[PDB]
Amino acid sequence: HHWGYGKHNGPEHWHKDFPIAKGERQSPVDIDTHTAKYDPSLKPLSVSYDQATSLRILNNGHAFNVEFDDSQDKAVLKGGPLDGTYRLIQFHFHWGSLDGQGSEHTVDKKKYAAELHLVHWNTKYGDFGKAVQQPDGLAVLGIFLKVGSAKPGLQKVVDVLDSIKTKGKSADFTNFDPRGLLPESLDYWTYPGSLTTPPLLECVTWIVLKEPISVSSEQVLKFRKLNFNGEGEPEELMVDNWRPAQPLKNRQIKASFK
Ligand SMILES: NS(=O)(=O)c1ccc(CN(Cc2cccc(NCC(=O)O)c2)S(=O)(=O)c2ccccc2)cc1
Ligand SMILES: [Zn+2]
Repeated sequence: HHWGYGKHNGPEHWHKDFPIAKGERQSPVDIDTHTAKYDPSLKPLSVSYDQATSLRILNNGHAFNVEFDDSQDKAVLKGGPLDGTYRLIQFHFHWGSLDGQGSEHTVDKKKYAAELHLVHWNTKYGDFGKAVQQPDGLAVLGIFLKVGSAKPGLQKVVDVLDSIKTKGKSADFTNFDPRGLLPESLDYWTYPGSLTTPPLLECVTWIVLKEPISVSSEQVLKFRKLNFNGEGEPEELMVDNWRPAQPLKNRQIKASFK
């Protein structure tokens, strides 16, 4: 009976194995746009993905991960609220069964159809596993998806999903450029939080972009054809793999923009 997004093993159950689920800096959160304060002091955000080296795509039974070579400073995130250099290790998404839900963060209680998480680790801790034990170990760049026009830079991802339908399947996924998943503006909100999946470690600086990307209904339909189950098991569509908003507690959300 391991964790997931079903009635019996979903977010409201996670605290029994992962008591930090009820902690002081859990994610996601609702971003109240009127309460978030412009912080002039946030340096520029620097997204340097020109040398990114993607390797593989994996269905992990919860989402799919696009994995990168993080054994050198190739694809890095710096600036904004961050001290030092954060290396891109993977990206993944969370999405809904319907276009009216799927994001983890919300904006004035609005749910987007999906949310992209670009996951980076602080190089001062040497490896990802050491980084997640630190309060400043990770920086996750979160990007909302709305349904409208297709995202050209997403299609290579969409077209490989048939080959990783079930849990534990992977495929080679070289030469994929994550710059094709960014919106025009890098205006953002930031706050200290957590992983949104078990083990729910309180190690993340969240950087949530204001501007959503547009994807087509055909693109998100292909996400919803993935499976949570393994091969030769009853089909469970991979949908609604999002944690709802958690209490803000003693946190302030800062805006990079006036
Ligand atoms: N949603 S999010 O952006 O907050 C976020 C969530 C989860 C992760 C990473 N995963 C869990 C993890 C966490 C800690 C240690 C280890 N291993 C220790 C080691 O590498 O020695 C693994 S996962 O299994 O790839 C994964 C699971 C579900 C959906 C997506 C990714 C990163 C960011
Ligand atoms: Zn995530």
